Amino acid sequence: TACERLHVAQETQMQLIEKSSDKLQDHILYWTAVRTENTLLYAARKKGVTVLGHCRVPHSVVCQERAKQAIEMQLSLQELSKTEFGDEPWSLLDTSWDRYMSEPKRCFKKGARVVEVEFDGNASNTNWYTVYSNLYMRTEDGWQLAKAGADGTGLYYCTMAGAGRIYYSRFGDEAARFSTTGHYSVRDQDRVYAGVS
Repeated sequence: TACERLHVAQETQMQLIEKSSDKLQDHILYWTAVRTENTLLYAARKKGVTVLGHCRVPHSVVCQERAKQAIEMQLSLQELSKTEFGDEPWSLLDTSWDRYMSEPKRCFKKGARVVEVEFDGNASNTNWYTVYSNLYMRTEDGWQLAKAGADGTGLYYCTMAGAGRIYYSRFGDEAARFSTTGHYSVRDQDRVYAGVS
């Protein structure tokens, strides 16, 4: 049974990845499959199984972490499907671990654009940051929408829990990291901001 189920997990993944679904149901299924695969492989290592089928089994610490990662993704998305946002189009990329974990950590986000920070006046010292216009956050009152954006101070987001912008990344601090003057300017699209840490 362990092998059969393992194949089902792996087959579900490879197949879904080729689909590129809009349905959130499918992305829950994807992570369920990853969770299954890695848990089974974890259990196999803890019995001293080094090869299953004719496939080396990854070290338990690798299986465990991927299982943990898939667990969080799965339940998070299962919680999401139960809200108003669960009806929207959701992609594999919107549903990626890398998306979830990028800035700000541990929330879902879609609607991307790039922001260009230039330091010191040097065109050569230009960084690109990704703002996501929509953020989907787990809070004590459950999941709810937040809207992010950029300004001369940093990248921020706006929830209706407080009349204010909550910055998660500050350009002045980036200017400290990467610049030699403190001076930076911030191109959005048709907007340039300028600041000094």
